[PDB]
Amino acid sequence: GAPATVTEQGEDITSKKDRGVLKIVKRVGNGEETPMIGDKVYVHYKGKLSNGKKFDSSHDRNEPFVFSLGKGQVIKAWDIGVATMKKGEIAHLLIKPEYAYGSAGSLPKIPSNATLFFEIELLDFKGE
Ligand SMILES: COc1cc2cc(c1OC)O[C@H](C)CCn1cc(nn1)CCCCOC(=O)[C@@H]1CCCCN1C(=O)[C@H]2C1CCCCC1
Repeated sequence: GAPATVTEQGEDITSKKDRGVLKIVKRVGNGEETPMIGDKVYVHYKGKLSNGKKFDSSHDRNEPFVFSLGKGQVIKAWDIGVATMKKGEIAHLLIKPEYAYGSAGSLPKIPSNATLFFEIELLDFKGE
C-alpha cells in the first residue's frame, strides 16, 4: 500500500540522509515559494501508524489543521517535510520514530518506536 510505496520510491529529505523522512509528491502544487520557519501553515491531512493500526484526519474535525512552521508545534518530520511543499501539493510522508515520537512514544495514540505515514495537502501559508 501507500506506506510501502514510500519506502520503495520516496525521496530522503533528511539533512543527515538517514531515511528518517521519505516523501512522494502525489499531486503537484504551484508557486516558487515554499513555507519557511515562522509561517502559519494550513493543511488537510490523513495520518496513521504505518501498520494501519490507528488513524487520524483533519477532516474528522471538519477543519484544516493549522500550525506555525519550524516552531516544534508538530513533530520534526512535519517541520522538515512541509517546508518542501508548494501550495496545492499533496504529498506522502513516511517517518521513522527519530523524527516523530521516538522511543518514549506518546501513549495512548503513539507507541514506542512507531513509524508514521501521512498524506498532507498544503492549503496555504502566511508569513509571521
Ligand atoms: C500525539 O498527539 C497527537 C498526535 C496526532 C494528533 C493529535 C495528537 O494530540 C492528541 O491530535 C490532533 C491533531 C487533534 C488535537 N490536537 C493536537 C494538536 N493540535 N490539535 C497539537 C499536537 C499535535 C501533535 O501531532 C503531530 O505533531 C502530528 C503532525 C500534525 C498532525 C497530527 N500529528 C500526529 O502525530 C497525530 C497522530 C498521527 C498518527 C495516528 C495517531 C495520531
